[PDB]
Amino acid sequence: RPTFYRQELAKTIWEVPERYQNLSPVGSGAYGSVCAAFDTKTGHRVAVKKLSRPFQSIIHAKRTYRELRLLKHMKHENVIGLLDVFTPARSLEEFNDVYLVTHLMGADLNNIVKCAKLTDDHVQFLIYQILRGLKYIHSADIIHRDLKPSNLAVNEDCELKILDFGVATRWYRAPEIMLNWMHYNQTVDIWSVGCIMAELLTGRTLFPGTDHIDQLKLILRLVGTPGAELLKKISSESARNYIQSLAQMPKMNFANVFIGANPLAVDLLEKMLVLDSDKRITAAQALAHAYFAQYHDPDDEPVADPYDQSFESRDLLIDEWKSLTYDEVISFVPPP
Ligand SMILES: COc1c(NC(=O)c2ccc(C)c(-n3cc(C(=O)NCc4ccccc4)nn3)c2)cc(C(C)(C)C)cc1NS(C)(=O)=O
Repeated sequence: RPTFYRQELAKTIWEVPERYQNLSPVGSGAYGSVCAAFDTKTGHRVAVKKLSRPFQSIIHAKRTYRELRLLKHMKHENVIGLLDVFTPARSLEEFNDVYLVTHLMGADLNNIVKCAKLTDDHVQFLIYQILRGLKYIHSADIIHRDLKPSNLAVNEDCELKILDFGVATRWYRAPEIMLNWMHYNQTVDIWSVGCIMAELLTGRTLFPGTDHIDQLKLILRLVGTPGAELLKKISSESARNYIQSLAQMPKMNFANVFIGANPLAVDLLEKMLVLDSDKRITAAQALAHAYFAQYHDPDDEPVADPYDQSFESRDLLIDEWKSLTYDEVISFVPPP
C-alpha cells in the first residue's frame, strides 16, 4: 500500500498516493472534483478525479460503480482510459472514497476552434476520430448521450479523445431525447456528431436554442417536418401531434446552411442529421464514407471486448454496490 498524504483543495480533503505530486484544481468545476497532478512514476501530467459522494445514496453508489466499470473496460485510442484508481481506505469497513486517474487532457474542441476556421482536412481528421472512438464505445453497447465540444479533447498532433464530466448539451442533443420518446438508440450520438461537425465547418452552433422547445423548432425547421414513415412509428397520439405542431416554422434547406463546404461533408451531414433515428447513419458506416477516404482503415478501427452490463438491471442496497466497487478497486491492474 502506497504512502498517502492529505491536503485541502478548495474545501475538500484530498488523500492521494505520494506518487502523485503538485495537485492543482482544474475545470472550475466543469469536470467535477478534478485536480491536475504530476505522476512521478512516469513524469506525465494526469487528471485525478475524486468521486463526489460515491455511496451517499443507491443512485450515487450505482453511478460510482458504473463509471469505475466503464473506465476499466475502455481501451481505445479515441476514448479516455483509466490509468489508476485508488482509495485511502485500508478496508471495506472504512472504504468511503474513490479516486480515478486518467491522462490529463490538453484542450477541448472549443479551445481549438475558438481560434480560426479549421481546414477541411482538419475537420475530416477530428470527426473521423470521434466516429472511430464512437464505433468502439457503441460496440460495447454503450451510449455517450452527451457528446459536445467540451467533452472532446485534442492534443498536439490533433489526436482526439472522448470523455464525460457527468456549450449547452442541448444544442447537440438528438430531438427524440428532448421529446422523451423513450427508446433511444446509439445514433442519438450520431446526431450530436453531426451538430459538432457542422459547427466546425461554419464556426457557428447549428441549433442554438434558448430552451428545448425553441431548440426543437429550430431542428424541425432544418431537417423538416416528420414524414409519413416516421409518424407511423410513434405510438403516442399526443406525441405525434406535438412533433407536428413544433414543425410550423418556415422550412430551411440544408445546402444553404453549409454553402462552400466540401460537398462530401454536406452529404455526410445529411446522413447524420436525419430526424428518423432508424435512418441515421451509424458510426461504423460513417467511417467508410468517402469524406474520410484519406483516413479510413478497416484494419485499424477496433471494437470493444464483450462488456458485462448485467449490473444495470440490478436493484441492490448501497453496501452491496459499495462492496462491488471495492472489489473493482482492488482488482485493478494498470496498463503497461
Ligand atoms: C463521468 O463518467 C464517465 C466517464 N468518465 C470520464 O470521462 C472521466 C473519468 C475520470 C477522469 C479523471 C476524467 N477527467 C479527465 C479530465 C481532464 O483531463 N480534464 C482536463 C481537460 C478536459 C477537457 C479538455 C481540456 C482539459 N477531467 N476529468 C474523466 C466516461 C464515459 C465515456 C466517455 C467512456 C462514455 C462515461 C461516463 N459516464 S458514467 C460511467 O455513466 O458516469
